[PDB]
Amino acid sequence: MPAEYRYKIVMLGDGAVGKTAMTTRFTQNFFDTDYKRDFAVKRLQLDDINAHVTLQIWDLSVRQGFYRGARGGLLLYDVTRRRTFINIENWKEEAFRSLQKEIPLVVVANKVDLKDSRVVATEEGEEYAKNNSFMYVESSALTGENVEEAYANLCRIMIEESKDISEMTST
Ligand SMILES: Nc1nc2c(ncn2[C@@H]2O[C@H](COP(=O)(O)OP(=O)(O)O)[C@@H](O)[C@H]2O)c(=O)[nH]1
Repeated sequence: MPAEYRYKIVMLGDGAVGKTAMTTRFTQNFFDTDYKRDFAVKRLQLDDINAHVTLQIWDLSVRQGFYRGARGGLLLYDVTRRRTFINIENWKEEAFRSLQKEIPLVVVANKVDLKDSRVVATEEGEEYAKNNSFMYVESSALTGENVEEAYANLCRIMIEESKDISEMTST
């Protein structure tokens, strides 16, 4: 039998960066320009470590309830709009201030299928993530590229932090 984990996570980023589309791709495995949209649920098996994760995936007084109890998040920007890349630091700070602690974040450069209108280079997002010891993923909700991987990476990080805490409480 697999180990069982449960986490609330938050989708962060400016409007129209693809938070809903990424969540829809992850939980329903499709994409629709005309998808009409507080949380979605995903049950995910991680074979490598025989672990089963149940995720509550939250997506935008209200902000404090939005963040409360989150153990991780995806920090999205739209690679075709530099202003959304500039603002990921503001989202990180808002989340950390609301929670009064750091939580693991995976930096997600979304919409990479839009090659001809991309303005934020891969190396810029890698550098921001590296400065914060965040992982970095290039994703497309449209094609599905690396969408599951982004959530899976975050899941594994939260599981390792759960294990860390188990050890700290067991000295
Ligand atoms: N080409 C492309 N379009 C995307 C992608 N992700 C989202 N979109 C589109 O970008 C727009 C904004 O996405 P949405 O999910 O509403 O962003 P949200 O406001 O952050 O939840 C919608 O028209 C989506 O269909 C993507 O990965 N590639």
